[PDB]
Amino acid sequence: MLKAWHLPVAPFIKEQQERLMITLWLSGDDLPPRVTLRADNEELSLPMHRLRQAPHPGVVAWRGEINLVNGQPRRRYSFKLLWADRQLWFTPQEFNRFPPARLEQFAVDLPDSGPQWVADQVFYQIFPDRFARSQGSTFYGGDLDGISEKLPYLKQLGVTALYLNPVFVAYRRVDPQFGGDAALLRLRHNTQKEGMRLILDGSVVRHWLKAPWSMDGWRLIAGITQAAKLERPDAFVFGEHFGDARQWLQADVEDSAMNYRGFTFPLWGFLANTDISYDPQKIDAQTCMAWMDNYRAGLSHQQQLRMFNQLDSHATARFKSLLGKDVARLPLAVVWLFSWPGVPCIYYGDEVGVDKPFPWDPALQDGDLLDLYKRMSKLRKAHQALRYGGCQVIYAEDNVVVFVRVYKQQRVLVAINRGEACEVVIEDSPLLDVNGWQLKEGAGALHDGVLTLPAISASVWFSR
Amino acid sequence: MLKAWHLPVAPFIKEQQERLMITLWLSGDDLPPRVTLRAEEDNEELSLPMHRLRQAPHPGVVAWRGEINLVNGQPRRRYSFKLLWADRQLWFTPQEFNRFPPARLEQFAVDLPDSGPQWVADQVFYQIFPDRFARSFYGGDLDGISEKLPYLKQLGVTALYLNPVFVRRVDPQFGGDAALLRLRHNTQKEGMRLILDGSVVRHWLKAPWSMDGWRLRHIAGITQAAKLERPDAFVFGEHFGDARQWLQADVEDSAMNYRGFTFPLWGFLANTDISYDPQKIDAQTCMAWMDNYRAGLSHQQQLRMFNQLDSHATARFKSLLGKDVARLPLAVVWLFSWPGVPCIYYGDEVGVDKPFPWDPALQDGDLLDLYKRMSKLRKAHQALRYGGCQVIYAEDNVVVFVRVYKQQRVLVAINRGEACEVVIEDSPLLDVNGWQLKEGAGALHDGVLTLPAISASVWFSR
Repeated sequence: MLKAWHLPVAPFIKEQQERLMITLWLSGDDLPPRVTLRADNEELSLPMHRLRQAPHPGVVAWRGEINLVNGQPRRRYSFKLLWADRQLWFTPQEFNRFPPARLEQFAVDLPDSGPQWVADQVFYQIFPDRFARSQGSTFYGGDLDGISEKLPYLKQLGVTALYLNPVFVAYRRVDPQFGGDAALLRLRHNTQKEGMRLILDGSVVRHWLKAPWSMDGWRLIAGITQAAKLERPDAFVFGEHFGDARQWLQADVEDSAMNYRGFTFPLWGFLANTDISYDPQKIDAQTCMAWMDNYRAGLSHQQQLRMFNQLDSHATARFKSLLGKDVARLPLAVVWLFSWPGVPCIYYGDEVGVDKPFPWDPALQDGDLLDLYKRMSKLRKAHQALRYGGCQVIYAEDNVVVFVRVYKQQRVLVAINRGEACEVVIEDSPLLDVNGWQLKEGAGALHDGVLTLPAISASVWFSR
Repeated sequence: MLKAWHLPVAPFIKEQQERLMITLWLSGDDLPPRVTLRAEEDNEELSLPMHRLRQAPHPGVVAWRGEINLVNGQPRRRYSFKLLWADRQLWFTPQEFNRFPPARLEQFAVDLPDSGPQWVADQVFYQIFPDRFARSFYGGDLDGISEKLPYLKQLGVTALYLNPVFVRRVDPQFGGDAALLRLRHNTQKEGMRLILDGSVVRHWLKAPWSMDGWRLRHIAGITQAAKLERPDAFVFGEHFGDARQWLQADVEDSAMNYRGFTFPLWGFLANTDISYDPQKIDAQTCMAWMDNYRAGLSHQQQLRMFNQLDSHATARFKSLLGKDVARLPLAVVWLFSWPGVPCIYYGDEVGVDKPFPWDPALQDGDLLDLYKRMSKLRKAHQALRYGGCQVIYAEDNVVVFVRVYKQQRVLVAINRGEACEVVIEDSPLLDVNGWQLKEGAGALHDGVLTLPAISASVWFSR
């Protein structure tokens, strides 16, 4: 049977001078004697050649290249496999018998003018009134100076970036109940001292990106983003879209979006049987991964890496409550939040099991859930594949999802099981052709092509 | 098994004051107790409750109705259907059922109000390369085109597309600007539209030129300027690839529908593509391809898509068919029946595969009659101009779809191979008084379609 592999990341792509080297892996019995790379402002049919060296047993590699001197920075491409009498397309969504949509090709941004720092962050979203008062009707009285005082707690959590929502009285002034502008200036100063980024909910845009405010970005069209980039070239401008944000992302009017359609609601469906309307969902692993892969396909690799992933937000119920009787699935969602492409965003209180003022008393905190959050941010800070890697789903059937993050030689294997304990046969795969695997999270077992997965579990292996 | 029908056209939609009434048809054994109309989308996704009607519109069909308030929101009304059971949900979309939510830009869509060029759907276009058409360099000129306007009227043409015309200045080898002005006056007297290939945008839509449109953010400014001078200007682009991003942002009115019509027919009928790479496309894949493209377009946009078998940038379709040239009348029936406006490339109607053959002894007379017959059928039946389109059957060699408009139905059957017979499922879209065959030699009889070899047949509901 014909198989193919390509991820818009090393080892499948490589820049060399002004040339983007692209590699396709194939396997099967009736291999195409020709493959063309379908890719300067016009659609081109670029020739590929077959390499002499098999990259993996039973795999032939084809290589082509795009000239980067001329063209828009977003490099779109797909693979046109050619036989004597027919053709087949390879895309981010497997094979296609008819041409893929232009906006559903593989894509890499070269050169990349997006905010390079976002992929390295772990964001924390704060509703200031309920987080921390600095040492009422519905004003609990927490403020920004409370946040400053809690910067050590968040540093220990793995947090590197704060997202404040709300901030302003809604030209633009910080709410006096949060400490006013003077408290915000202190919070900027203190997060800089801790190496933490700071993002505010919203030329007003340029003013708060100016010194001495020097905010790292805005949560909000293209004119706003362009003005934001003029004041601060690495400003992060992202949108809160509950629906399909792809049209905005595909026109580059925002750097990223809070990825409800591409991450949150698929997991609400697969893990909590519900959706944004609290209508019932009966979503198996096949459908969840088709959904998530279909959304991703419209995004360049760099865009995917900046997508804002969250289990819940100021606008939704807490995910822990949404799981209801199936609250044991919550750690599965935490592993997933930190291992899927994009930047994890923790809604304040999720890490201590809130389901309402933050419980600073350690006896009202779920310490095991808190430990898991610390472990995932550590694994993510230590392994480039969880921050910069491509993502390929290996297995999606009923209760079990298995995908691998791919970056240079590094592989991170993730196995998610929402149901009873089981064993799952994983076909031999050249993406999984490694020395061995080190189990670093979870209690699953990988041995002789077989995954042994405990009931209601998530497991992470790293290639050695 | 669950079945569903909806086309963004009457009898499924109907405007009433400032409300858009939407109807969904369902059929099957485990029907959803609830259905939600998921609408608006562009600003504020809304969940609108639908209720069930007491009258079955067709045997075995339950109807659900909801409504969108048209007072607020952008003119493009996007929606889809969220079928609800106690434990699960299912989406109904232009591409049938989906287990997860459809893309926002792949929902049903109607333009209300429709500010696009409403006259475009009523046209039959004729694209001329002026040097090879008619002398009054082979030496053809625009005054030659004027002299041949009776011939083009007899063909059924109602709109001319000149490519090229300019050197900007009208090329002097064609008669210069004066010959084009006479062609504008002569085509206006014949009621024919005139589109030129391209600030200069406004100059040619202004008097005394008063052209009907142009062939081309940068495009958005060009389109914005054309509409300011002439609100019914037709601004469309020549896209060989996927034009959806430009159309879904309204920077152009329409596109030369290579991705959505031409190349699917090249694959299915002529086994080739724009690169002349081999194509092995059966009816299932061709119809999935063509329907996948349309789903990214509103109904009004689809009716304006520029359909073509070939053009100045391509080989003639008659030659691309090669040994399979008997399929050419199939493509002509399809050109005039698929959603969009047909564009005839000069000489296709007389079998050009090079100066135009004006000697009736060098013309394919039978192919000419078919063009005449199809343009008369299109001009006489609104469903072929304003109707929705539902693929009924698409397997291997046979394509069968229906155009739907109010009570009118047009059934089209295409068979690229040997004579065969086909079973057509009962469909509430084909539940009609009876069928009148008006083109082709197919036969419909008690659920059986008998399709002659390499043929296309058109029936009309009576």
